[PDB]
Amino acid sequence: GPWADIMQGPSESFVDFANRLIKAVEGSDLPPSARAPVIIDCFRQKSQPDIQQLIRTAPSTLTTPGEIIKYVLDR
Amino acid sequence: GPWADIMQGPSESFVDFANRLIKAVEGSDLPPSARAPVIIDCFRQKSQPDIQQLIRTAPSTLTTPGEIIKYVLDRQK
Repeated sequence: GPWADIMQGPSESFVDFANRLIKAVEGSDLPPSARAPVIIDCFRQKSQPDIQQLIRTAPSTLTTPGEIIKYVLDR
Repeated sequence: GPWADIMQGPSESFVDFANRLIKAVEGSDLPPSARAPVIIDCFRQKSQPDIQQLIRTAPSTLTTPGEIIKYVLDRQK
């Protein structure tokens, strides 16, 4: 898919990474109901390694992208 | 998408529900890499309400449908 080579660059902020990813996911042919899960999955597997680890520790109640973004920024 | 009306019936096992969901998701035109995220999101949204609660407390390291299925079976056991 068109968001698939998107990964957080070594000097890229999590915000800027997130924006690129959300734009590419939303601009794709995915059904809308698939966007947020695809987005969160990409946060988990495509982020900088310390962010991937940060994300691993996050309550699984957090199921919107906004909440994961807020969770990462608060640390 | 074609999996969007699939919900766990009041006398349907979680395994049987999961199996219909997985089949609908696999035969769709979702990118393969979107299947696991979508299936798990459907488990969260469309399962029987006690299964949903069970899943609410599952570790977020359990990211394959298969692991969630095992976790639900292990927790009812």
